[PDB]
Amino acid sequence: TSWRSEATFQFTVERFSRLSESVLSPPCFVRNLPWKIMVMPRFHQKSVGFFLQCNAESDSTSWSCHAQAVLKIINYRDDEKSFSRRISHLFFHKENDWGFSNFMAWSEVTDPEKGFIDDDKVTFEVFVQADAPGGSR
Repeated sequence: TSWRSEATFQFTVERFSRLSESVLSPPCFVRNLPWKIMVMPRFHQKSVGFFLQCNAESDSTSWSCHAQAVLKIINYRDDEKSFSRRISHLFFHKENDWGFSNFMAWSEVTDPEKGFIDDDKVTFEVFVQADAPGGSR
């Protein structure tokens, strides 16, 4: 099941408005690699840093995964309004994570009227598709 080429997994960050540091989600396996969502506030204009991390703990320096993904902050009210952005990147030991330091504006995601924050909880979602070595077929 960890050999799959794609997957969609979520990560909820509680007490979000108080977040003053980086938090990391448990791994989700795709192409036998552990993928994670990394979140953190970035700096008077504050923004949400949202990144996709792949196999960062590995000592190995010969692994690589070409992947495209949809980094999305879910909107509890109107899904049509779920905020998402796409990435494409070659993950490997020197660049094991990719995303947006200015994914979205802190004031907007933490606005109780915008639909992204509920009971101070914000949910992140990532749909990732990764390649893998194989024959030409």
